[PDB]
Amino acid sequence: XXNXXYX
Amino acid sequence: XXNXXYX
Amino acid sequence: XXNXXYX
Amino acid sequence: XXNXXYX
Ligand SMILES: *[C@@H]1O[C@H](CO)[C@@H](O)[C@H](O)[C@H]1O[C@@H]1O[C@@H](C)[C@H](O)[C@@H](O)[C@H]1O
Ligand SMILES: *[C@@H]1O[C@H](CO)[C@@H](O)[C@H](O)[C@H]1O[C@@H]1O[C@@H](C)[C@H](O)[C@@H](O)[C@H]1O
Ligand SMILES: *[C@@H]1O[C@H](CO)[C@@H](O)[C@H](O)[C@H]1O[C@@H]1O[C@@H](C)[C@H](O)[C@@H](O)[C@H]1O
Ligand SMILES: *[C@@H]1O[C@H](CO)[C@@H](O)[C@H](O)[C@H]1O[C@@H]1O[C@@H](C)[C@H](O)[C@@H](O)[C@H]1O
Ligand SMILES: *[C@H]1C[C@](C)(N)[C@@H](O)[C@H](C)O1
Ligand SMILES: *[C@H]1C[C@](C)(N)[C@@H](O)[C@H](C)O1
Ligand SMILES: *[C@H]1C[C@](C)(N)[C@@H](O)[C@H](C)O1
Ligand SMILES: *[C@H]1C[C@](C)(N)[C@@H](O)[C@H](C)O1
Ligand SMILES: [Cl-]
Ligand SMILES: [Cl-]
Ligand SMILES: [Cl-]
Ligand SMILES: [Cl-]
Repeated sequence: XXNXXYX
Repeated sequence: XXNXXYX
Repeated sequence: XXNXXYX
Repeated sequence: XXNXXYX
């Protein structure tokens, strides 16, 4: 919720 | 991106 | 109780 | 989300 990714 | 929060 | 998650 | 509180 505010960071990015992608996982 | 797939976890939650809130920050 | 006021934060989020998910655990 | 699974803990309690109260905050
Ligand atoms: C996750 O939180 C953001 C930021 O507030 C919100 O815009 C999204 O709609 C929210 O996603 C929902 O809630 C999560 C907990 C559910 O897993 C997701 O499927 C979506 O309903
Ligand atoms: C972030 O990534 C998700 C895919 O997991 C995608 O659904 C969103 O549209 C994407 O957010 C955009 O790109 C990020 C980099 C920007 O900060 C956000 O404002 C939105 O434009
Ligand atoms: C969690 O909170 C976000 C941001 O406020 C909201 O967009 C989501 O819908 C909310 O998730 C719901 O409520 C929580 C309590 C549940 O664990 C989740 O699965 C979803 O129903
Ligand atoms: C909080 O959790 C305890 C232990 O399970 C339960 O006995 C209480 O009913 C529960 O409180 C409710 O749910 C929480 C989320 C609300 O903040 C509280 O006001 C009460 O409705
Ligand atoms: C973001 C980019 C990635 C790491 N290559 C991909 O595997 C993931 C699903 O999305
Ligand atoms: C999620 C709930 C929170 C941690 N209490 C709030 O400060 C944040 C902006 O959103
Ligand atoms: C919230 C999202 C998560 C961390 N990917 C999931 O494992 C948990 C049960 O809910
Ligand atoms: C839960 C109980 C508490 C710590 N006394 C209160 O201050 C909070 C608002 O709710
Ligand atoms: Cl994120
Ligand atoms: Cl996330
Ligand atoms: Cl919480
Ligand atoms: Cl909780």
